[PDB]
Amino acid sequence: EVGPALFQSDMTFKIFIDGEVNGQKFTIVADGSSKFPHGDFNVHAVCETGKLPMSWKPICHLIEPFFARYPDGISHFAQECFPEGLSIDRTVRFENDGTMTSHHTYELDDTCVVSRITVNCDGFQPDGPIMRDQLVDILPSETHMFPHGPNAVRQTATIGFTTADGGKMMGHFDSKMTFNGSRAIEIPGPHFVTIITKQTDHVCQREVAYAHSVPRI
Repeated sequence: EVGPALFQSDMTFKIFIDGEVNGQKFTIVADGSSKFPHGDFNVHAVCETGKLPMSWKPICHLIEPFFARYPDGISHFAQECFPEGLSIDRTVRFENDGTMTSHHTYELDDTCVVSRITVNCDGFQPDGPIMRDQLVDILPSETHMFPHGPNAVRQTATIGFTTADGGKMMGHFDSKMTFNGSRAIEIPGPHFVTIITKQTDHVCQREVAYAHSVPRI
């Protein structure tokens, strides 16, 4: 069995992130589970050191597109990529601040999706809210997913973070997901994924994610 058939039960996941911010290495390990039907799920993450050398808020999207809830009419690319797995190359660019670039690899190990991520967070401003841990809230996002050739998709978004003094920081998210196998895969048509996020040296994070389309003219 392949694709979403591998996703018809309760599942777990593991994430290993090898990072740096402004040349300071960090590493994060996180785990969680996603009940079927998938869509509303938690992750628990922790870093090696006592105090992550950046805000935890920007880490939110590094710590599971295959666990988004999809209606029947929209193909669920990330689920279709299994068992062979997928890659993600991604950039999130903060206005007036740094850029985080990541490469991700996901594998399925029975009912556990294991992810390996390297991420470079460069150019972050030491007097800014991310380096000063002054982001308080991760705001809901409407991501947009498009076809990108016969074996990939591209997902763009803006992610908003409220700051301690009532402002906002906007991160510009651009992400390519790529199938690591050779078989044919149904590439979904353009659509949106709504992602609502709530985050609490360690962190709990809840996400609610669901696919939808909008009327055409």
